[PDB]
Parts: sequence; C-alpha cells; structure tokens
Amino acid sequence: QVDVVVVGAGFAGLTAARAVHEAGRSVLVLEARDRVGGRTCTEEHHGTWIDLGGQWIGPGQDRVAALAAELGVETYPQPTEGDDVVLFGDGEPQRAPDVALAFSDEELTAYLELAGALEAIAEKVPLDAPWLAPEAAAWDATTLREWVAGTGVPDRVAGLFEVAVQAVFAATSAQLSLLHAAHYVHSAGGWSKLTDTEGGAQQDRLVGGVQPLAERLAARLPDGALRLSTPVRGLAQDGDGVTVRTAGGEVRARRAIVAVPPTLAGRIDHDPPLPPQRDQLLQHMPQGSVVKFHVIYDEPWWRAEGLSGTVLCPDEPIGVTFDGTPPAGTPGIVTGFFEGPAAVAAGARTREERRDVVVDVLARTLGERARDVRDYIDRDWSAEPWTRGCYGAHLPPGAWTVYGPALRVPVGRVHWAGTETAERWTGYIDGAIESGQRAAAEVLAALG
Amino acid sequence: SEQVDVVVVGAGFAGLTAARAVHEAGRSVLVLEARDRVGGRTCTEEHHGTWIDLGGQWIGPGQDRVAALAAELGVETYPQPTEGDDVVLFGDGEPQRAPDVALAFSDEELTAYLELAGALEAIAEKVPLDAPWLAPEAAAWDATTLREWVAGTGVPDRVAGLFEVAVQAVFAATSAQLSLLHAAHYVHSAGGWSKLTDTEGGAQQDRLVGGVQPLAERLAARLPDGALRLSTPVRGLAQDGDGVTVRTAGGEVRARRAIVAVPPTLAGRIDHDPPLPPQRDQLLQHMPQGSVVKFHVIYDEPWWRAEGLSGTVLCPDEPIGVTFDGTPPAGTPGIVTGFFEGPAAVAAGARTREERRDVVVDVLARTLGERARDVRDYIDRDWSAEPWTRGCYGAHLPPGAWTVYGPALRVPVGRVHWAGTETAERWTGYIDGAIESGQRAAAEVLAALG
Ligand SMILES: *Cc1cc2c(cc1C)nc1c(=O)[nH]c(=O)nc-1n2C[C@H](O)[C@H](O)[C@H](O)COP(=O)(O)OP(=O)(O)OC[C@H]1O[C@@H](n2cnc3c(N)ncnc32)[C@H](O)[C@@H]1O
Ligand SMILES: *Cc1cc2c(cc1C)nc1c(=O)[nH]c(=O)nc-1n2C[C@H](O)[C@H](O)[C@H](O)COP(=O)(O)OP(=O)(O)OC[C@H]1O[C@@H](n2cnc3c(N)ncnc32)[C@H](O)[C@@H]1O
Ligand SMILES: [Mg+2]
Ligand SMILES: [Mg+2]
Ligand SMILES: [Mg+2]
Repeated sequence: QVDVVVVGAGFAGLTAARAVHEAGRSVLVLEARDRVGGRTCTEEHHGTWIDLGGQWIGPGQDRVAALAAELGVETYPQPTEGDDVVLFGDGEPQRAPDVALAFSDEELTAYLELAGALEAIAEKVPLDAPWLAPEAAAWDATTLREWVAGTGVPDRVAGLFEVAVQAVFAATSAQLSLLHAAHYVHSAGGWSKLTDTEGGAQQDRLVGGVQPLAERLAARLPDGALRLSTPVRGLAQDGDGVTVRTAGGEVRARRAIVAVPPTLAGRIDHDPPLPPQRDQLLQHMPQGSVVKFHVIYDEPWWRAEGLSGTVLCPDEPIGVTFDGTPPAGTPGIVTGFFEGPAAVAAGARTREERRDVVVDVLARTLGERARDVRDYIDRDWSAEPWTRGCYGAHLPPGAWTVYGPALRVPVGRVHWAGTETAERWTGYIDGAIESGQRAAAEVLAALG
Repeated sequence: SEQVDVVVVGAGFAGLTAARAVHEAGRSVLVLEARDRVGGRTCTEEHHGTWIDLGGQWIGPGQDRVAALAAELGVETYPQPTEGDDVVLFGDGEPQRAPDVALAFSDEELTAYLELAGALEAIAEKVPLDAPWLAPEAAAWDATTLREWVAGTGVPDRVAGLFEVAVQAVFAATSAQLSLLHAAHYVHSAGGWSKLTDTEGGAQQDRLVGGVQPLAERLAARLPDGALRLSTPVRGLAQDGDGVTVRTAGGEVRARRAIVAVPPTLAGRIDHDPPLPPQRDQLLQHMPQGSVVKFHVIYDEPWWRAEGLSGTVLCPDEPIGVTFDGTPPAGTPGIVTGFFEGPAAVAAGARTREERRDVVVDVLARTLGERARDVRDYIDRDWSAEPWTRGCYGAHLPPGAWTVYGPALRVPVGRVHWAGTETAERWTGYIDGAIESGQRAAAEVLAALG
C-alpha cells in the first residue's frame, strides 16, 4: 500500500507527486499516455521543438516561472515587432504597427470600456468560490454574449471582442456564463493579462518546448514512481484506503489525487459512485474545442517585408496567428488556432484540408509566398482520448452556482487537482501547478 | 466467448424495443443491462399494497407507440385525476384555490401566458424534428437561452414565474440552462406547449395499472431465454472491420453490430476502441442530464378530495413546483406525487430522505392544509444519484451545442449504433420517444447486416 496514488502526469499530477515525495511519503503516478505533460506536448520536427499543446508563460504566472528557473529551462520572448495584418470580410488586408490601429478612435474607446466593465464584474467574483459573488445568481443565468449585447457596443467591437473570447476560451461567448468568464478574468488578473503578448500570457516561450519541462519535473520522482501507458479504469475506496483498477491490475493506497480533465474524471468507475452534485458538475464542465497548427517555412520570410506574422481575421475560420520561429531564426513558423465552432468543423476534415484553409488565409494576409510551405503540423485536442478538448473546461449558464461548489471538495480519500481547480491562472500551466500544490498539502495533512 | 448478430447495451424501453425487433426479424441478440432489473428511467416498487412509479409514469394522447405497446402486452390505463380545486401559491400573498390553475391569473396575465406559449410554438414548428441544426434561424436560436427569449417578450412577473414552473417540470432544468433551439425542438417533438403541460389532452393524461416497470418486464419476456443478461454493466466496446467486442467485468461478447441504448452521459463513459470521433465525444460533454427528485407522500386516504381539492399545488417560489393526486383507482392509499426540479433537486439531493420529507410536508401543510402532516410514509428517488442514469428526465443542450455538436447525435460510428429517448424525433424525452428510437436503431442495424 503506497501512501498516495496520483492519477495523471500533467503539470498538476507531477507537482502533487513531487510535493508528496519531498514530504517523505510514498507515491505512485499512473499516466494513460506513453509520455508525461498531458495538455503540453512537444515533438522534434525540422531540427526544432514543436509545442502541439501549451507553449506560452507570461508575467504574473509565478509558479511556472519559479519551476522553469528551478529545473534550468530558459525562456525566449514571443516576437512582438513588425506590422500586424487585419482583414475584415471581403476587404483588403490592412498593415498596422498594432491590431488596435485598424479600428477608429470611437471603436477603441468602446472596446476598452467593454473590457473595463468585464474587469469590474470580475473583481467581485471570489477566486475560491465564484458561486459566492454577490450577483452570482444573475451572472450565472446570463451568457457572456447576452451581456456584450446589453452594452450597446458597435458590430465591429463585438466582432473583435468575439475573436479575443474564442482565442482565450476555445468557445463562443454564447457557450459561456458571464459568471464563468468573469471568474476566469479575475483568475488571470485582468483582460490585458489574457490578451496581451508583451505584459501578458503570450509574452514568453521555453527553450526546447514545454513537455521537456514536465519531464525534468518527473525526473525529480524516484525510479518506479511513474507508470506510463497505464490508464486508470476504476477508483474504489473504503475506511482503510483506496484501490486503483487498471487493465494490468490494482494499486492499493491510503489516499488518491485525481489530476485529469473534468470530463475524464467523470468516466472513471468510482466506488462508491461520486455524490450526485459532483457527477452532474462534471456533466456541466465541457472542454473547449481547438485545433492548434504550426505552418513551417525554410525562413520567416514575412520579417523581411516588415510583418510580425500576426494576422487578425474575424470573418475567417482561423483566429489570431503568431510568429512561432525559434531563436535560431529558422525554420520560419506561423502558429495559430481553429477555435470553437471552426475547430469542430476543421476536426471533421483531414490535415490536408486544414492545411489548405490555413495556407489560403495566410496567402491573402501575409502574402502569396505563404503558398510555398515546407510542412504543416497540427493537433485536434478534441480527438485526444486522454484530453477530449483544449484549452480546458468552461461552464455554461446555471452550472457555477448549482453544481460548482463540488469542484474541489474531497470525496472521502479522493482529492482533486488539475488547472480547472486553480484559484489563479485557471486554464493555464501555472494554474495546473497551483492545483497540485493544493491537493498535495490536503493529502499530507490528512495522512498526518 | 459467445458470438451473436447484435448486442444491445441497456434494457430501458429503447434497448428492449430494439432487441425485440432484431429478435423478431430472425437475428441472434444479447441485451446487457447494468442493473438487476429492466426498465431504466422507469422503475416500480410495491409499497402499501399498490404500485409506486419512482421513474416515468404518464402517457398521453399523441404518444401512439407506448399506447400500442401497452395494448399489445395487456397493460390497462387509468386516468390521472382532474377534478377538484388546484392551489396556487405565488411569491406574495395567501394560497388561491381555483377549479383550474389559469383562474389564478388576471385576464392580462392569462393573455400574456397564451401569447408566450403561441410565440414559442411558432418557433418550434420551424425546427426540423430530424435536424434542429437545419432550422432557418438555427444559429440565432442556438445562441440564446430560453430565459433570455422569455425576458425579451416583456410578460408580467407572475407569467414568467408560472412559465418557469412548467419549464422546470418539463425539462428538470431552468430556462437559463436550455438553448431556445433545444426548448423549441422539444416543443415541436411533443406537438406543442399544451401537449407538454396539460393533464386532460396532454402528456399527464393517463397512468398504467400496476405501474410502468411491469410493461418493460412484459416486453423483456418477448425475448428468447438467455438473451437478457442483468447485473452486467458494459465497460468497453472495441470494433474492427468485421464486428464489435463488448467487454464486461468477467468476460467479452462478440457481435456483428451493437446498439448502445443508454443515457448520453453514460454512453460517453464506455471505453471505445477506436476512440469516438471528436464531434460525438464533445456532443456527449454538451448533453447533461436533468436534475429531479421524484416523491410520493402516502396518506391512509386521499383526504384533500373531501375538501374539494385536486391535490395539485403550484408554487413558483417553493422548492416543490408542482404536485399531482397519485392515488390508485381503488381510492387508497392517498398519494401526493411531486418533484424537486433543477436547483431545488440538487439542493435536496444533498440532504437525507427524512429532510426532503420535512420540506415536502411544509409546502403541503401551507397549500393543502393541516392534514398534510398526517403522513403514513414518504418514498422518493434522486435520479441524479442513480449511477446507471445520472439524471432524469433526460439530456438537455445548452446554448451553442445543437448547431455545432448536435449533427453527431444519431450517426453510427462504424458498427456501433445509438438508441435512447434523446435520439427520438417524436416525444423525445418520453417513454414514447424511447420506443421510437429502439425501432429506428433496430431497422438501421437490420438494413446494415443485410
Ligand atoms: C491543449 C492546449 C493547452 C494550452 C494551450 C494550447 C493548447 C492547444 N496553450 C497554453 C499556453 O500557451 N500556456 C499555458 O499556460 N496553457 C496553455 N494551455 C493549457 C494547458 O496546457 C493546461 O492548462 C495544462 O497543461 C493542464 O494541466 P493539468 O495537469 O491540469 O491537466 P493535463 O495536462 O490534461 O494532465 C492530465 C493527465 O492525465 C492523463 N489521463 C487522463 N485520463 C487518465 C486516466 N483515466 N488514467 C490515467 N491518466 C489519465 C492525461 O494523459 C494527462 O497526461
Ligand atoms: C427518471 C424519470 C423519467 C421520466 C419521468 C420521471 C422521472 C423521475 N416521467 C415521465 C413520464 O411520466 N412519462 C414519460 O413518458 N417519461 C417520463 N420520464 C422519462 C422516461 O422515463 C425516459 O424517457 C425513458 O424511460 C428513457 O428510456 P431509454 O430506454 O431511452 O433509457 P433508460 O430508461 O435510461 O435505459 C437505459 C438503460 O441502460 C442501462 N445502462 C446504463 N449504462 C449501462 C452500461 N454501461 N452497461 C449496461 N447497461 C447500462 C441502464 O441501467 C438502463 O436500464
Ligand atoms: Mg506586435
Ligand atoms: Mg384539474
Ligand atoms: Mg410539425
């Protein structure tokens, strides 16, 4: 009987396991995949790292910053310089030193007042208990889209905001409760923290990619602690401990930490069954929809034309793009996303069809050289059986107030981690690390 | 390990309807059922010398499949009691008695209610029953909650309040949780707002003598010996070019095709190899089941009848929104049937049976009167706590789900086909729709074998 079994070797499960180990307790980590990292995933292509999952860290994300400094992983900055390209409907593409400058003064004022009003709501939502916001009932009964419509902003401001909503949540403003969106904004420290490159969540990348950071963290566990390719099928508990059922047999432990996405946590055969509020909470925490891609060129040819590699095209299937080129300055990479409904349409299509859509948008925005592609690499996170959607879960109207209170509460000897249980930077790597520290501290107090 | 033409997962009305159709067409069939019984979301226990329907209980006009099955298998109906005054208790003031609930409203309020139901029916008729995502305004209707749509109409507070009671009693969810497209499809599927909410002439018109689980048991008895396997949950469903391998705790069954006939949330928990396509997996994440605790309060006699009361109370501002006289034809024991719905169901499910009893008796004491404290017994079921349902009455879809994920609802995944009330075109969410879905999935499987 080990002291603690951890289900999942993402940043949450690995953080919890390392904290249990460092306190002197025995720990086993059971991971479904043949690798650690979960929603972070890095492959070597064209002599560099391709981050197919989470890739960016930014100011305010102190837990991931500290971990990367501890384990010796250096950062490099997201490129910021050169003209962004903005494309509206059937128009001609517009080059601007920033996205902002493609909108009128009145439009920019309406956008900043809309963001400001969402921040003023956010600041009233308690990070540990969104259901205890003074206006929780009203805010939980309203979609973000209904709230945006009630502000009277112009069409183009609503469309620009919607690009930002889809880029952050991997879901439309109609899918999200206003209470969910407000908690998320509060959790990150503001709308600028979510949407900015410099000063925001997209500021910095990790040299070598993110999955090798998770690997360095797993290398702090003793040999024998990690079991890969070992999906957890069942989790039983009684007065004396827990029993974990796998295809290849059973593990006995005193306590468990389940650190997987909510929809996957619900699919485990729990004995006794989870209490009904927690089962229905997981039914009400759907994962987002995102296809992430990297278009590979021999060189970042856009930079010589004075372009950043960032395109903003509210009427196209892809959202914002980014220059994904490593510090070596080759190969050239354009990074971007299909989000929400576009991700679901694109996921039903082949890699080749997705390639063709992306290359066509870039050809009409960055220029005709976009057609001279070396390679196109993508990942539909909704098709990953051990994730079933990126970036993370969202909550539709009525879920946070009625089912939300069951989010973190241990069920007997079973404790919960994962980015979706974080108070700060929920949905991000930094939040996953928070959640593992919290679950470890709970289990260590319970064993003692 | 055993080999058969068709394996059916689940012995609700959908799985049993399918299994019987496959059997009668001359194919070999196994039915694997997780529980030690058939019936699923229909469940009947014997208490106080009568039947207690803990699950589905009513059938009404326009439900032709369940009416035909009951007649075929010799199950008689009895009418839901209609007579006596209903009691309406609004957020303010004393309880009002009226020969019908509508008489509790002002003329302005009744007009507003009927115009709101009529405007919803007009939208509902434009929603194709086979493909709600092909409605001409699907994108707009799928982006709006039913609550937002109601707010836009400008009806008075008491009208929104009563409409909310009906919404929660029909969907086991609040108007905020539901897309307008979902609600509208459901209304079209039933044949209108009256069909959903009426007793006489609607879905609550009739009961089955003996209760509903005996009907499911008579349907299971139409299968050959050895076809039904109770207490056999399905854990895994592996498929290849030639068949499907069904994994249970103790073994495996090999079939040519499978019909999975379980609630959407439980279908998604089965270990599929290859994994389900992403649109389908994400649709199941967007099909949460409702939240209801159903109760029967037992009295020696239906005492409210001697006071000229129907035993129906309507309370927009109480944890119990609606009740019915549940008394069997013999006239004893007296029964008051009712529901905790939505947020009230989740709050009540966290408390004990005795605590839920004391909430119900408090509402009934203030509406039916003092004799409501003279309880012989109290029987209830939290359908959210049932591991093989995880919420009644059925799934609903939040905003954005029908147009983006919805097209994957019925489409087979190789040799795995889908049944259940949630896949029905007509009377979706009812026993009638469970039966439709079983006939459809059997016809599909029989056409694809040859
Ligand atoms: C997918 C993605 C995520 C992402 C993003 C872009 C995409 C396409 N961009 C990000 C970014 O640039 N910066 C950032 O900070 N975050 C970004 N995100 C989100 C981020 O990747 C996630 O928040 C974070 O990685 C989540 O970590 P957590 O540890 O909470 O969850 P996980 O990585 O999903 O790990 C769960 C592990 O459990 C395994 N699994 C699942 N089920 C089982 C069972 N039954 N048995 C055993 N193991 C199981 C998974 O395989 C996984 O390893
Ligand atoms: C619960 C409920 C339902 C209900 C209602 C009141 C309540 C509290 N009132 C209704 C009414 O008065 N009239 C009516 O027509 N319907 C009413 N409803 C809804 C109705 O009960 C359902 O629509 C209908 O019964 C649904 O039937 P279906 O056949 O589609 O589904 P099921 O009954 O849930 O059966 C599924 C079976 O599958 C088994 N199961 C689940 N998972 C597994 C696995 N993994 N392996 C094997 N078997 C599985 C279940 O145990 C169940 O038997
Ligand atoms: Mg810039
Ligand atoms: Mg009447
Ligand atoms: Mg019609």
